[PDB]
Amino acid sequence: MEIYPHIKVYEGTLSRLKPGGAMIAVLEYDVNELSKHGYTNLWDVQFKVLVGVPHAETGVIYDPVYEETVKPYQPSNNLTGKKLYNVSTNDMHNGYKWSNTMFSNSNYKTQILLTKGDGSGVKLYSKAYSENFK
Repeated sequence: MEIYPHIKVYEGTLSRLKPGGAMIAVLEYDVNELSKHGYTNLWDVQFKVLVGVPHAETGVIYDPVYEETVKPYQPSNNLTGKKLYNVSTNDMHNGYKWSNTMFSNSNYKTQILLTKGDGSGVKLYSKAYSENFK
């Protein structure tokens, strides 16, 4: 008899930061680095998506023109010492708020803030990104 090994087919949508659709950020952090900044339960986290202009010295968008709270999708399987979070804005259901704002002004950037579930904790920022995470 012919052999059919177990094959998982990965399907889905990887990261997108483009006009006309939700931001999809498939982000991987280091567990050792999260644990160090006080992240004990990697499950207990909230994300804010910040749209605006970053501060020239710190890189933080302190006065976002738009913010959005996102409950991530968390893949069950992770590379050793890594932690994936899939952070996707609610554009499809909210009037395309994130994309319309982000791309209403070519100076604007999108920055992703990780905190604990209730907003506390050390604030862990992504780079303030341009289109296509540049």
